[PDB]
Amino acid sequence: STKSIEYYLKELKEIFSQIWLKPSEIEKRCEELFKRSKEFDYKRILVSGETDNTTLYVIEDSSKIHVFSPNRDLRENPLLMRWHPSWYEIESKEIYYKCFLSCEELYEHLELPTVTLVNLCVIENFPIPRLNLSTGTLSSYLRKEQLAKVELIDMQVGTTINQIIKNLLDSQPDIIGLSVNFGQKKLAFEILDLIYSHIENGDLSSIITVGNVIPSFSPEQFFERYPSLLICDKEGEYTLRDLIKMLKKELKLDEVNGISYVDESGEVKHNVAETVNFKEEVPTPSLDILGEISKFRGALTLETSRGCDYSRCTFCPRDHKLRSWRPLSVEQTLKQLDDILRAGKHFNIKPHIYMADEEFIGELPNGTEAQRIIDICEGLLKREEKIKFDFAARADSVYEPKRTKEWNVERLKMWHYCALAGADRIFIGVESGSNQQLKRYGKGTTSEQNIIALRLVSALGINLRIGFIMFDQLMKGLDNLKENLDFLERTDALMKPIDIGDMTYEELYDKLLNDKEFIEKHKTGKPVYTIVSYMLASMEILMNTPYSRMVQLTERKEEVNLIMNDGKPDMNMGRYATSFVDKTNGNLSEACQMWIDSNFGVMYTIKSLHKVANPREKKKLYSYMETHREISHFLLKYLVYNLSPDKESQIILSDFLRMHSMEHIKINVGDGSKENILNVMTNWQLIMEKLLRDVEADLNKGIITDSEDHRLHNTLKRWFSDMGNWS
Ligand code: B12
Ligand code: SF4
Repeated sequence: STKSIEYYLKELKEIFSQIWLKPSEIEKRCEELFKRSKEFDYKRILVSGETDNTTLYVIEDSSKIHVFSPNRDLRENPLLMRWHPSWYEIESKEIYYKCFLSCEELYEHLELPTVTLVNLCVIENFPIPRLNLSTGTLSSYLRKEQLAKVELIDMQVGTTINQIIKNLLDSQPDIIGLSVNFGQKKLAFEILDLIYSHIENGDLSSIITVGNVIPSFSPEQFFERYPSLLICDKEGEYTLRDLIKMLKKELKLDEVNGISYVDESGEVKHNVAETVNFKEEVPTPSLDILGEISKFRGALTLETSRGCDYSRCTFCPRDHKLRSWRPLSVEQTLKQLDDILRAGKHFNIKPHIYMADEEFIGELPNGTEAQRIIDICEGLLKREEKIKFDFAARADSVYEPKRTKEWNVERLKMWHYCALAGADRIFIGVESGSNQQLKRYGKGTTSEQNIIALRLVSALGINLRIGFIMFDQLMKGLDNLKENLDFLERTDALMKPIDIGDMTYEELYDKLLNDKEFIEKHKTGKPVYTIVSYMLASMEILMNTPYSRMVQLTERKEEVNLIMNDGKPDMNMGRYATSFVDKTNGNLSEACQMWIDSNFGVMYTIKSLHKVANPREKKKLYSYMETHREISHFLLKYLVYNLSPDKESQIILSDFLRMHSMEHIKINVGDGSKENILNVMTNWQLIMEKLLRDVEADLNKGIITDSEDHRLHNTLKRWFSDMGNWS
C-alpha cells in the first residue's frame, strides 16, 4: 500500500534520526511501528546500516522481503549489491522501498553474524570516559557495510569482568574482540581466561580476536597462553570483514587481512594488512555507549585522519599507526562532527571535541592540506552553535623556514581559521629545546623554530600545551640540559591574543618573526615551562622505535648494558626499561622522579580540590600549582648548577631564591653521585616546604576548604613528616 509505505518511511526516518539508540532499541521501535496495523503481519525484522544509510528489512517470509531505506537510495545498499549486483535499474529516480519476491538466497544474506567488541579499561586509572573510537569505528564500519550485528561493551562506564561474561553468554556472539591497551595485560588475560573456559564448557562458540597496540607489539605472550587466538596487527576494519568471511567459509585463515596467528606447524604467521580506505569507508563512530558516557561526565571524540606523514621521530613507533596520512574528506568530517555534536547535545554533553588525530593538519602530495583545514573550519563556522575542539600538531606544521614565506603565511591563515572555528587546547610536540637532542629525537626542528611556532599559535588566542622530554638515555654531559633550561625560561615565546584588526597575515607574520618591539609589547611574560604538559619528564623507550635501536647500537659500540630485563621489553607497557649512558644524567633523572613521587599526594589533592572550588579558592589553589611548577623547574637548574656552576645561572637562581626569601639555600660542587644529588635536593625541598606551609595556613584559616575526608590535611601532615626521606 503506497500510503502506508510513505507513512512507514517517514516514521522510520524519525526513528533512525535517534542515532544514540542501540540497534535493539531501534528494532523495538520498528516492531511497534509495524505492529500498529493488523493490515500487515511479518515473521522477523532486521535493522542494519547506520546514520544516513540505516535500513530496515521486514521478512514476511523468505519469499517476501521488504526493504526500507529512508535516508539513502536503496540502489547503494551494499548487502543487496553483494546478493545481486544488477538487481536495480541504473536509470531511475532514487528508490527507498522495495519488496523482493521469491529471492531465496537473499534470506541467507540477512542472517548476519554477531560480533561483540569489548573496550577494556582500568577504571582506577581512568575514571572519566571518552567515546571509544577503537571499538566505535569498527562497529560503524561493519554496520555501514551491513556485515554483522555488532554489540559494544565498554569497561570505561563501569562494566565489570563478570558483567562482560554475562553479556557474552546472553548475546551468543560469533566473533568476540577485545581492544587491549597499555596497562591492560592482566585485565585482558582474566577476560580471555573466562571466555575460553566458557567455550570449553559449551556456553560460547566464537572466533576470538584481540587488537590495538599491546598484542600487536607483543603477540608471543598472547599465543603462549592462547594458541588459537587471532591478533589484529593494525587497523581492525578489514580484519573483521575477513573474519566474517572466514565464518562463512569464504576465506581461509591465511587469507584474512592483517592478522598474526599460530598456524598448524606451531609457527607464527603474519598476513598482509591492506591499509583501510579511511576517506570514505569509515563512518561516524557508533554511539551506543554515549548515554552512559554522559552519565560519567565523559567526552566526545573523533578521528579525522589516520597516520603521520612525517613518521620520523625516533621515540614514536610507526608499526601500528603506519607511515602514511589518510584523511577523511571535508564533507565527511563535517557530517561526522554534526552527528557527534547532535548526539552529545541530546545528552547535554558540552560541545567540545577532542580530536584523536596524530596529525590533524597533515600533508598531501598536491599540497592542499591547509585548504582542507580551512574548508573544515568554514563548515564549522556555518553551524548555528559554536564549538571548541582540541588537536595535536608538530611545530613545523606551524612554522617551517625551509618552506617559502608564502607557505608560512598561508599556514598562519589556516591556524587563524582554526582559532576562529574553536581550536582550544592544542598540543604541540616540541619535545626538546636543545638542537642536539632534537636531532636525537628525529624531530627535524630547531630550538628557535619551536619558539616561533609557539609565538604564532599563542598570538591567535589558542591555548597551548607542549610535550617536553627533558632527559634521554643517550645524552652525554649536561650541555643539553642547560640548553633545555634556557629554552624553557624564554619569555619571548608566549604571546597574548593579538587583535589582528586591519593587519594582513603577512604583516602579522613578519612582526612576530622580526619585530622585537612588537614581540615585547604583546608577550604574556610567562616562560615556556608554564605550558609543559609534564615537568621533568624522562624518555620512555617503546618497542619498535629507532631510539631503541640507537640504544642497542650504543650498547655494542661502547660495550655497556643499558637495556635492563636482559634486553627484553615489557609486554604490558610495550616498552623497554633502559639505563642512562651518562650516570650523572641517569642520577638526575632518578632524582627528578623521586621529586615527583615526593609531591604527588599533596599536589594531586590540590588539583582535585581545584576542579570543584569556588572562584576565589580556585585562584588560590591554582597559585599553589603555579608555584609548584616553578619550584620544580628550578630544582633541575639548581641540581645542574651544583654540578656545573656558571655566573648566569647563579644570578637567576639567586634572584629566584631572593623572590622567595630562601637565599640561604654539606653540598659538594661538581659531585654527581646519588648521595650528593639527594643532599642537594633535600636542600631545595625546603622551598617546597615554604609553599606547603602557606597551603597549610590557608587551610587552617579557612581560606581554602578541604574535602570531606580531610585529604589535604592528611597529605600535608604526611608530606611534612616525610621531608628529606627519599624512595
Ligand atoms: C586519546 C588517546 C589517549 C588517551 C586515552 C584515553 C581513553 N580513555 O582511551 C590518553 C591521553 C590517556 C592517552 C595516554 C597514552 N597514550 Co595515547 N593516544 C590517544 C590518541 C590521541 C587517540 C586514540 C584513538 O582514539 N585512536 C583512534 C582509534 C580508531 O585507533 P585505535 O585505538 O588504534 O584502533 C584501531 C586499531 O588499533 C584496531 N583495533 C583497536 N582495538 C581493536 C580490537 C579488535 C578486536 C580488533 C580486531 C582491532 C582493534 O582497529 C581500530 C580501527 O582501525 C592516540 C592517537 C591515535 N590516533 O591513535 C594516542 C596514542 C595511541 N597514545 C600513545 C601513547 C604512547 C600513550 C601513552 C603511553 C603516553 C605516555 N607516555 O604516557 C599513554 C598511555 C596511558 C595508559 N596507561 O594507557 C601512542 C601509541 C604509541 C604509538 N603507536 O606510537 C599514540 C598512537 C600517540 C603517539 N603517536 O604518541 N592516550
Ligand atoms: S611524534 Fe608526532 S610527528 Fe613524530 S612520528 Fe609520532 S605522530 Fe608523527
